[PDB]
Amino acid sequence: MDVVSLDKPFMYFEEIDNELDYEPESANEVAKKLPYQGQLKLLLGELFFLSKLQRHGILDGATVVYIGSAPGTHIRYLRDHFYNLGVIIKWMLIDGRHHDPILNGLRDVTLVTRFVDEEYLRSIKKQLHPSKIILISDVASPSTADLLSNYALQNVMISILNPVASSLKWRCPFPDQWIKDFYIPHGNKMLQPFAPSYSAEMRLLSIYTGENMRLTRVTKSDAVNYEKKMYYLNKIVRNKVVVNFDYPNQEYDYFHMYFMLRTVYCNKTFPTTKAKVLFLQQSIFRFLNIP
Amino acid sequence: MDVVSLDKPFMYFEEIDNELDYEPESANEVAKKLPYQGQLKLLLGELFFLSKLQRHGILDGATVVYIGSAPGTHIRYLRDHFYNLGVIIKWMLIDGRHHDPILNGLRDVTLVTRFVDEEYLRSIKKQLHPSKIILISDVASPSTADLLSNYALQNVMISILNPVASSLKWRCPFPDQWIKDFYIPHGNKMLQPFAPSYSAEMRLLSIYTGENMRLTRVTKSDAVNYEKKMYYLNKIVRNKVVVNFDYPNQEYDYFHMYFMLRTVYCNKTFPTTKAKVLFLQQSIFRFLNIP
Ligand SMILES: C[S@@+](CC[C@H](N)C(=O)[O-])C[C@H]1O[C@@H](n2cnc3c(N)ncnc32)[C@H](O)[C@@H]1O
Ligand SMILES: C[S@@+](CC[C@H](N)C(=O)[O-])C[C@H]1O[C@@H](n2cnc3c(N)ncnc32)[C@H](O)[C@@H]1O
Repeated sequence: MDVVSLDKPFMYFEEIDNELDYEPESANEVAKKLPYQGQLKLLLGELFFLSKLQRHGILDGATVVYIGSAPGTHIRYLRDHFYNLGVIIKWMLIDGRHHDPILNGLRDVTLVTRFVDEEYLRSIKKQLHPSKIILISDVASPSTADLLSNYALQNVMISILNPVASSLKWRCPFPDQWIKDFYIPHGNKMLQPFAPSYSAEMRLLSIYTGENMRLTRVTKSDAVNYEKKMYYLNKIVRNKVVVNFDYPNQEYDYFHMYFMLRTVYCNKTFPTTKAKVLFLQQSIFRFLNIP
Repeated sequence: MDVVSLDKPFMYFEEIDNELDYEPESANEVAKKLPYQGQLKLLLGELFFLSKLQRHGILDGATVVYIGSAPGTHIRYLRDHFYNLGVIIKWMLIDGRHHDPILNGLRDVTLVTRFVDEEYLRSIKKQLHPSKIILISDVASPSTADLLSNYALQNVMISILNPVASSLKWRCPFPDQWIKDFYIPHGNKMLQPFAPSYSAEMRLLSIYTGENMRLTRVTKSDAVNYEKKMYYLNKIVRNKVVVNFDYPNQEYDYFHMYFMLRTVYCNKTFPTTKAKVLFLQQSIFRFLNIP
């Protein structure tokens, strides 16, 4: 067995303190070990993100515009959670594809069937006015050309919508398929437990203050660094069993999930952080039909 | 006479502490009172800008890429000044129109006849590599649509060229002809003596550190503010004779010019700041054929 003792897991990309030469043969390795693993991956990051905004008092009264939301099965759990806590939020789910019917019949959630473009964004901005917007983007079409197009659309979402905070999908293109340098919004690069086995995707979390918009340049050398750091995390780190982790599941991903869930608010009071997390995790897995 | 005593002039937009309702009839008022006033306006701001970079030690060894440089008569003076001081700079002057022949025959200055576009920018970036770039942009085609296009090209210059510093042309569109909000690079909004009588144009001065690119949003309310502050400066302030200004010319514009010129370096040593400025001003006017 691959045992180890750790204090805390890597929460952000910036914390990864080691690298490994990427081995392309990793691509043919099992990518997922859980049913609905993708909905789980998304639920944990968005709960982590949204719970943070709650702490800063910027969630209540906001309209959450989620683009690239279909099917969005996991979003029902998110909506229920904050709704049951007494937080007032209006959800606007926009995708060209159709959403899970469990999302129907809620006065607080609007499902829209439209692939957004710059023009459409301006239209709903006029519509939403003057509500505070929190943007979540999970749009996917990829090639380097595809990625750059998605990232270009994401920067457009922020400039037009002018959100108070955002969560964007972020995977650096492969250095060997570099096309050109580009800018992405400045923000924390949140790591994702339960991401595919060798995925280099993370979630860019930003909170906007004033009229300012700070971007950061990404070059090929940056791309080599992403590739090596993420390959080290996937190949070595995520394969560890954290034995000093007092929890029914000691796999690194559960250890990493624990640190995200411990930041979540519940109505029920728990004697220990361990009780709250086991409870939230049980609740999340039951909702998603994960044994 | 319209007399007054002032400590210092307004150097940046942010210093303007008053406003006036813009009177559209101002547009038919005499815009310029000096021959070659536009070359003078440009020379003072670029000398001010470049002399600052010299102070920060970021001028020597750089390549100055000036887009929208034709005819560029005043640029010969700029080139001579730093050249005579011993600073090593390569000038690259790009415009679809033709430059003043006084710029020919200098090994340190390259004249290019091309209207730049995004593709061309990438091409000269590859060319210039690995020289440090200082960008100066004076491109003009305006309508609000025209302005937005120019500003969009200017942001493209920065993202592709990735300069260490930049000077960009900046005039906020009229609120009554608003089309849509846009972002401009963050930087000091340098005011310009000898600008047309009622011009609301300034020069955006930025110094870049790291891979970061900070932008700022401009809305219609911002546009109303620009219009009123600049109209107050043009109508009231620039029409003053600063009597406590010990100088052969007490017009506000000369008082404002003095503060820019006092920051310029000369080989010749002067007993007083007044002697240096009178000398530089004499030199500048003689070069431009201004009495
Ligand atoms: C990875 S899937 C999203 C999964 C979703 N976030 C979830 O919770 O199930 C990416 C999605 O982005 C959507 N998409 C692609 N381009 C889009 C656009 N311009 N507007 C809206 N959605 C788009 C696709 O239709 C697809 O449903
Ligand atoms: C106000 S004039 C510039 C004056 C110049 N800075 C001087 O020192 O004399 C604006 C100029 O921008 C140029 N211009 C317009 N679009 C351009 C582009 N895409 N590439 C280069 N120059 C362009 C025009 O040809 C014109 O010469």
